[PDB]
Amino acid sequence: VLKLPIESIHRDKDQPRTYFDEEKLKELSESIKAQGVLQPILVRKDGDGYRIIAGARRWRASQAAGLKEVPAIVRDVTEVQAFELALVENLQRADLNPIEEAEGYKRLVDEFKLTQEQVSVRVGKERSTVANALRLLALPTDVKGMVADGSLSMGHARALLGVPRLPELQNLAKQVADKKLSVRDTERLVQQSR
Amino acid sequence: VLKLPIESIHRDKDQPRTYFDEEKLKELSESIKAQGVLQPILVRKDGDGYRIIAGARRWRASQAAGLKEVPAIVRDVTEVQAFELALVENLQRADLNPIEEAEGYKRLVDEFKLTQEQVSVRVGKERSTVANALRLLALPTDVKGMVADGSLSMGHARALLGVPRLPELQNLAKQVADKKLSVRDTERLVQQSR
Ligand SMILES: Nc1ccn([C@@H]2O[C@H](COP(=O)(O)OP(=O)(O)O)[C@@H](O)[C@H]2O)c(=O)n1
Ligand SMILES: Nc1ccn([C@@H]2O[C@H](COP(=O)(O)OP(=O)(O)O)[C@@H](O)[C@H]2O)c(=O)n1
Ligand SMILES: [Mg+2]
Ligand SMILES: [Mg+2]
Repeated sequence: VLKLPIESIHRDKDQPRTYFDEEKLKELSESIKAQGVLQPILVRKDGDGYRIIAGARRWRASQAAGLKEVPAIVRDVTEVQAFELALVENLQRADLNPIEEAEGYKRLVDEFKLTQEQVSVRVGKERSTVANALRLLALPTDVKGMVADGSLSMGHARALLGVPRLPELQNLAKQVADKKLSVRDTERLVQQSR
Repeated sequence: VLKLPIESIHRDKDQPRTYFDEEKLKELSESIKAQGVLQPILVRKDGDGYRIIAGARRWRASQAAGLKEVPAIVRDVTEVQAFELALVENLQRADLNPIEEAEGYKRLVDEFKLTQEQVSVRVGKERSTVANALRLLALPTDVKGMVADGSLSMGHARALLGVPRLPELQNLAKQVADKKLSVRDTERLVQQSR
């Protein structure tokens, strides 16, 4: 694994990704300041330096963070194979579900004795994201199960935390998931439970 | 570039991820048979070998594909930092939207002259996934824009391809997105437009 001078790397004009969410890029950059770039970018020799195969976000985020080098693997590949590698890198991934994410933050706090502030800084996420994820874990087992398997979104879950009675919360959760009610619909029903 | 014997690596029992979707794992394995493991797994020295920091799916999928070794980067880190790295690796990523994915497949076919079969094999995706993604691109610009920004899911879009009249298709797409109609609701609506 090389450390390539950041100035020697330029973008792939044939890149599959067009839009770069600004906030997500900033979060990536914060994680880089905390941990460095964990996974080397893939590049190929091109012109006066290297062109990205896979790693445009790591590259841009490293630039924003003011790094002088980025870890890199130099691949000797054709143009068609470079494009296949870019797609494979992006598409062959499975995200943690919201409960797995929440439990991750909880382990850093409970087992490793980090504050929520430190979690936020060390992983590169907003304080609200960390706080909200942690509040999900107060929900009953069946409801967390619905958040985990994606039958309830994070939005749905945030609303349901306002139901005072645990029996009633669980019944409402089932209804929202079963009828596939929108997040706004769910908010209204919680206020009635009061 | 370090290649560790696959049997010398064992799982972190404090890993943040418990459940592995079987089909996603098979897809990962097929991509590995086609391209190898592109991003080295992160490990630390542990007992008589190495424990995964990040890369349990790559490891399992490499096993399933019958590889004898996996590329790895050996980190000397604390247990708390290892756990932070695992979360960062998983959480600090942005997926291609369904249109970007579809356009990727289309470039391999149109520019690089692969068949759909070869795309499927070389990227590790099911034939149905590739075929369905490609069919999305026949939709009008405004509707693709809604699939790209997530106002319409892939399911919604698949239904809308059956609308014969282009004016009617576009109006219906806007209505589905605006009223946040379910996929089943949308199917019914398409049938009486024939
Ligand atoms: N043939 C392949 C396919 C995916 N990958 C990478 O493997 C990682 C998979 O991420 P993941 O969160 O689903 O699974 P893990 O292997 O990190 O446990 C991504 O960084 C993909 O870019 C690879 O290195 N080689
Ligand atoms: N501090 C960090 C944060 C994320 N990553 C990795 O950077 C990749 C981000 O994937 P991405 O598809 O969002 O963007 P690219 O950098 O691949 O263009 C993931 O493989 C993350 O695990 C890293 O190597 N170091
Ligand atoms: Mg990428
Ligand atoms: Mg991972």
